[PDB]
Amino acid sequence: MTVPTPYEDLLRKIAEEGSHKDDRTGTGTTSLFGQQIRFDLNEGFPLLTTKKVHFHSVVGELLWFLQGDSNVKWLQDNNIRIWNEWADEDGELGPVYGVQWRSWPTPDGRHIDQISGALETLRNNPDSRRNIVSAWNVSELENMALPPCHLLFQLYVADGKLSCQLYQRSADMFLGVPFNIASYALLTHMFAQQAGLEVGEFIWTGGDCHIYDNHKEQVAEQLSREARPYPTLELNKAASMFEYSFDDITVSGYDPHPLI
Amino acid sequence: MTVPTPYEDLLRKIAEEGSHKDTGTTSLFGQQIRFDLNEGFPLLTTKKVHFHSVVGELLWFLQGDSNVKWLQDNNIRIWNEWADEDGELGPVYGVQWRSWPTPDGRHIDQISGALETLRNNPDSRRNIVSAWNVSELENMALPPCHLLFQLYVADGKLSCQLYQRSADMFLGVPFNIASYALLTHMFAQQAGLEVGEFIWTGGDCHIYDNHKEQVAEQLSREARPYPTLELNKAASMFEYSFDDITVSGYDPHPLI
Repeated sequence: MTVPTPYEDLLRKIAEEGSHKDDRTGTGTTSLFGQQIRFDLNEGFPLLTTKKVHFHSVVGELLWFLQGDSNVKWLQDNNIRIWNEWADEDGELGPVYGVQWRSWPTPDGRHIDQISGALETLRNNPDSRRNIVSAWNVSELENMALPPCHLLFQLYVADGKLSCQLYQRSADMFLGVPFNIASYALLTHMFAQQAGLEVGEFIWTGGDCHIYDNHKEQVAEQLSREARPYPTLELNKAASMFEYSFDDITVSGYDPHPLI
Repeated sequence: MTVPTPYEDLLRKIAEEGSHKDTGTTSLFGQQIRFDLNEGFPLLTTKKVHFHSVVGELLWFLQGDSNVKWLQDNNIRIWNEWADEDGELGPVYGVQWRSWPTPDGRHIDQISGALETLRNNPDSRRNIVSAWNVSELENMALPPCHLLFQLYVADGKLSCQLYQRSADMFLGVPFNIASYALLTHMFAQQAGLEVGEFIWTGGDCHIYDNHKEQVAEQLSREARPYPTLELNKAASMFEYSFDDITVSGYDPHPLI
């Protein structure tokens, strides 16, 4: 009854107060800098209901991040086409997202697995104030098809509940952001579950938060709609952070407003 | 017009709503403070903040040298406990800002990069500076707290957002706010831009039990208007001095 809409509120605020920039290469935006959206994960899985979000794509991109794979193959073979634009002829991206997550290179063999590291500190030292995972490796940036947008996150535990905050440097509010949210919300459910914890909040923090001019009307229509209760995440405990699979991950009671 | 108190606002919310943890703390996670830099420099008026200390740490970050010696000669003791017998910290903040190392033995000057991008590509969405070099953490005295920032320009105004993973609310954060507000003023001045907002975003934001009454007293005081920064343009980012940087119309309540 009046479902919280912190994503739609930001969308709305940017449209009303954002600054307009125009290139003029036909890529006009209105934007705000340094904004935040928070969800209480216990009150529902934050897959938006004011338009449809393709959960299968969310799920599979995350799984692929988690494998440490710079090759787009497994994605194309599950009909996720998101990265296709950026791949070189052999399907390679250079060491984007999951390569940094799983194997940030040391000068000397040479891999730091931030994800195992994060989970282990969850288990042994949940009070840690340095439980952070970063993809923003300044010296590896030149090798990536492009530098990471969702670039760093931090874990936190209070009263047995796991919270996660994301720093995202650039946010296409209409197309990109609903996917980012679902996807880190799911990551945090994966951590909590493996660490034997409950879920707290997902906090999304944005740098340049922009609505493309070419999305003006789609935004006004999304914004004219009433939110429905969020769905609920059905997550089957895989053996480890790296052995989840599409079959473990469903959302139930998902009731999105129709296109467009 | 009232005086905006977003730092105190958050200080009060954590004291009221944070959860107590055992050196015990009370904390909230993922909080945001923002200042409009055109409306005053955010050096707090509800208690005196020692500016010289802020200025010096920053000038030292910017010089990229992680030896403590130059801080000591300028009367700042704040890094002494972390120093080794040689006054060496390992490659903390400024070594990363000025020289994040690459595998071929070269290095990246993120500050000059960031200033370049302001001058030549102000709209970039990748104007980032990071000190969170995961493969270098082993060698630092201490992992960076204020660990990454981003610059953004709109309507000829420079904004800056910082990500700080750990925030000693009573003691550290007032130094951190003034420190980055000043840094953003420096960037803006070297790039011929005006100032927009400084946006401080914290992870684990805490009040130590130790400070309960220091905090309560702070929270009982009425803010005076913020001072204004006086910034004499140096010849470059790396050439500012103490003499270039003062504050005017600073009317704080007393030290706590």
